[PDB]
Amino acid sequence: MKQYLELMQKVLDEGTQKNDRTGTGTLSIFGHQMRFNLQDGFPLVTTKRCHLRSIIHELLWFLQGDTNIAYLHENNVTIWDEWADENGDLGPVYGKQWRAWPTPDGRHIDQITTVLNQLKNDPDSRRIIVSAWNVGELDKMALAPCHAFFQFYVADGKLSCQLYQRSCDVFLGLPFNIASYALLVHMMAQQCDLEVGDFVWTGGDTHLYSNHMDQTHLQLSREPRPLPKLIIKRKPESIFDYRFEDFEIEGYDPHPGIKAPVA
Amino acid sequence: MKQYLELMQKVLDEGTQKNDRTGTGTLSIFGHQMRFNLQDGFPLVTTKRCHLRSIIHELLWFLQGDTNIAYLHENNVTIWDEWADENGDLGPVYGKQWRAWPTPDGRHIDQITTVLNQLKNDPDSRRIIVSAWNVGELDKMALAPCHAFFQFYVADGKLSCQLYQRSCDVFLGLPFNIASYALLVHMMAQQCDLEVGDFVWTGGDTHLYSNHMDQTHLQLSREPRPLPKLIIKRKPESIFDYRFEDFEIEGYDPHPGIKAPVA
Ligand SMILES: C#CCN(Cc1ccc2[nH]c(N)nc(=O)c2c1)c1ccc(C(=O)N[C@@H](CCC(=O)O)C(=O)O)cc1
Ligand SMILES: C#CCN(Cc1ccc2[nH]c(N)nc(=O)c2c1)c1ccc(C(=O)N[C@@H](CCC(=O)O)C(=O)O)cc1
Ligand SMILES: O=C1CCN([C@H]2C[C@H](O)[C@@H](COP(=O)(O)O)O2)C(=O)N1
Ligand SMILES: O=c1ccn([C@H]2C[C@H](O)[C@@H](COP(=O)(O)O)O2)c(=O)[nH]1
Repeated sequence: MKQYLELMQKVLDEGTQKNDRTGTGTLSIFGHQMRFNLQDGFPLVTTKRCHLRSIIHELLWFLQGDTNIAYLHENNVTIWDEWADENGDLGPVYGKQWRAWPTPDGRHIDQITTVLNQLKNDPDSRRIIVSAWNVGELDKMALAPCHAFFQFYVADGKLSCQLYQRSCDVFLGLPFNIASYALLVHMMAQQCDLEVGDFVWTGGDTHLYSNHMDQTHLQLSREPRPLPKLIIKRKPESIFDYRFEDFEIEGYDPHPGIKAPVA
Repeated sequence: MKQYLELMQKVLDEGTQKNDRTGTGTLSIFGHQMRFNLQDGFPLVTTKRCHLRSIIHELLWFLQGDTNIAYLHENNVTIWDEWADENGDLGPVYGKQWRAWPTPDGRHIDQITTVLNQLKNDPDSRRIIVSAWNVGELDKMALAPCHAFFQFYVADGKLSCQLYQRSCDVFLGLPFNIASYALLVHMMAQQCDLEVGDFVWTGGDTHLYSNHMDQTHLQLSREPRPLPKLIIKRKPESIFDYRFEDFEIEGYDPHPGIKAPVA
């Protein structure tokens, strides 16, 4: 899409050389914001064929609160295979903090139910927030939360959401992250009987990897196709009762899928 | 400043009439970003006089891990009076989280020290985060964090920082928040022997209170003056050894102040 391609070109223009946690090399900028009005369509990248398959399972996996990748193995999702121990555990990563943030005094906070209740009872609150950044349990996680903080906002009957992502692999991860949270907004809006508003994406270290130039340029050479439309074919009675087959997409006619060496 | 007046202009031209926790009423937008190059000048509003005094004492009060306003009283700083109890306590707010985030098992985490070592030993790190949003203790705070979590970034020997502000009182709060965090960058950069880069301000619910509109129209009718220069007379032993006598602002010739009620 336009905002995505424009970000890639900005990294090429303003990016600085910055070695990463392994020495692969990136072109990096710090501080970026994008806005996706979900009324115009679902923000699924079209300059390369993407798939919601692993995005849906991981989101549902997040919402269940289980940080064991068992569910992903049963459904043939592999994005977490190289980070888990033998048990298949990742620590108190996203799912755990979303549903059971542990307190000092031995309690647990279900942030998802709090947000949903806030959106229903007090949609004007400026405190409708979910944070995966549990400073006290970062050392127990196989990976520090990347998309670690998002907030909801209601106005004119439209539900908006802003995400803060401390680190962004532009070519590989960003199309995945955008689609993931746009899905969450649609799911949250449906359970709150609201319309969808804007998805705001905010990034910290936003970077292209040195070995993604050929794939970047190939994608830049292509014109964005019309955005597709999300089709929820079934309305669950709970935000935690969604099923993989509930989600379809129409009018998604992308360019040939682009493949790079993964993470 | 240009960026500040532009945002104030943006709220008036696109804000939504929202009611708020205080029953005052606000014009509100959601999702905004600003950048301040700190080598250009210190970002202290000029279209209305702002008193750096209270700002400095507040930041030095944060970096001590203290949440009692007793220190703020010693220097006639009253910005946190309407929210403290008789003993001047606000609860586990910004300071408590910065210096001693309480874990579930019982330990405490010093985020200021943590970041200072990350910046010195691993400046390429993309997870240099301080967070004040402690979901496990929000119910104990007299007011949820507004400047809720920020990220540091190092490139080309320059130190940058991005803040996420879930809620922003554009007229009263934002000028303090900007100056406050820009001051922290100058201090972090000094202790890490780095130059100052950008302060990136990101906002969630960004709004103007209904009883501030007349003051806003007055301020918008003024032109920003050249930014002043911050001077730090000394190099303290650490980030926590700063004194109010170490800072001095040079070239700050603002328009006359504009008084307005606090909500
Ligand atoms: C963001 C995020 C979640 N994540 C997590 C994740 C973890 C570490 C990372 N590390 C790096 N360097 N970049 C990444 O973006 C990255 C992403 C993902 C990781 C891999 C794929 C992936 O397999 N991409 C392939 C798969 C193609 C397909 O079959 O659909 C691709 O070519 O697109 C997707 C998401
Ligand atoms: C952000 C932040 C810190 N804070 C904390 C704080 C707490 C609750 C709030 N509540 C609301 N609705 N708006 C605020 O911005 C706000 C700010 C401040 C609070 C007041 C002033 C203030 O009274 N400013 C006057 C000067 C008064 C004085 O100190 O002499 C001004 O000139 O505008 C400044 C900062
Ligand atoms: O540092 C700060 C402290 C808080 N505020 C203002 C913004 C809000 O208008 C107010 C707190 O309102 P709430 O959203 O919590 O209900 O204080 C601010 O702008 N900066
Ligand atoms: O949701 C995610 C998770 C990870 N990454 C990418 C960004 C980084 O390049 C890499 C993680 O490396 P660190 O930022 O943690 O060092 O994975 C994403 O883009 N999105």
